[PDB]
Amino acid sequence: QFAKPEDAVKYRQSALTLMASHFGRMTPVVKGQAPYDAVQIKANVEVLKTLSALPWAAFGPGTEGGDARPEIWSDAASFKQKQQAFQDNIVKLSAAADAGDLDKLRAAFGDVGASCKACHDAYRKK
Amino acid sequence: QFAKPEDAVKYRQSALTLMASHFGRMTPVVKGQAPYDAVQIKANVEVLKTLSALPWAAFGPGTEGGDARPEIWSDAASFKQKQQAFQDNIVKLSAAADAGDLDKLRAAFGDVGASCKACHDAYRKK
Ligand code: HEC
Ligand code: HEC
Repeated sequence: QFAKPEDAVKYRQSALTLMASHFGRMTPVVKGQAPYDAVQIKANVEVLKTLSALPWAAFGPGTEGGDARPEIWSDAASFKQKQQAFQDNIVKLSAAADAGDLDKLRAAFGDVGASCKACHDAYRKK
Repeated sequence: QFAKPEDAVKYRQSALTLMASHFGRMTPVVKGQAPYDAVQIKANVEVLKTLSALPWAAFGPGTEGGDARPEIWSDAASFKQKQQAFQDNIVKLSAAADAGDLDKLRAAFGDVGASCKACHDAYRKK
């Protein structure tokens, strides 16, 4: 759906921004600094699940640009493992939210955050 | 979820970018320039439905900025009508896609596009 590489870059940066916000806005809830409303968190994690599927198709071949490292494209399988692993960490968060289980939510939130870094450390330029 | 107005602006611009892409990528399909695959379009319109709910909460009071016109906030009810009307135009598109009805899809796509403009004409700076 992208006329030029720049369009893919713009898309993925926007998708990732919207993930930062839907993930990060739960930090006060996980920390207990804001109340835990199970229904609200369930709905927010559903949004996050949808968003978290979106960036990867905007790293198609030849879409070098932005802050993406070239290693995304020199080993396709390894980048795919990282995004798939990340989306499965989101599945754990979804299951916790759907269960209304705050302990579960906290653990999964931590693991999701670690997975965001795991990717950044390999694939995002400074 | 926004520390500063600038964060709300960044969010809504990213959400609207992702809507432009999920809407606009169907133009070749509606025109018949690309094949119509009902299952694919159903799934894409589901993404668009999720995205199309997201910008409006990032126009909270005091979030002037970007290319938003101030009239968003001097008549809250009228801006709310426009976003709600738009989301109901998306409902028509969703119903068409879920039915697999290409004629329906074309008509709804046109009406959605008109609704994007209807808002821009009142509420988006040049
Ligand atoms: C690899 C499988 C990634 C995972 C998992 C996550 N992110 Fe990431 N992110 C990645 C890349 C390669 C890039 C650079 C994209 C580019 O072309 O510039 C990024 C970028 C971001 C950004 C900045 C977006 C922007 O406005 O330019 C943010 C805010 C960001 N990423 C956040 C983020 C979070 C919170 C994640 C887990 C919930 C996450 N990313 C996962 C690669 C990958
Ligand atoms: C009002 C109810 C709107 C509807 C419906 C749509 N858009 Fe719009 N859009 C609106 C505003 C007020 C703004 C400016 C936001 C700001 O603070 O700058 C916009 C902006 C856009 C953009 C640019 C985003 C960016 O990268 O800065 C795009 C690409 C865009 N809008 C697209 C778009 C489409 C395709 C719509 C219908 C499917 C649509 N918008 C509806 C207000 C409103």
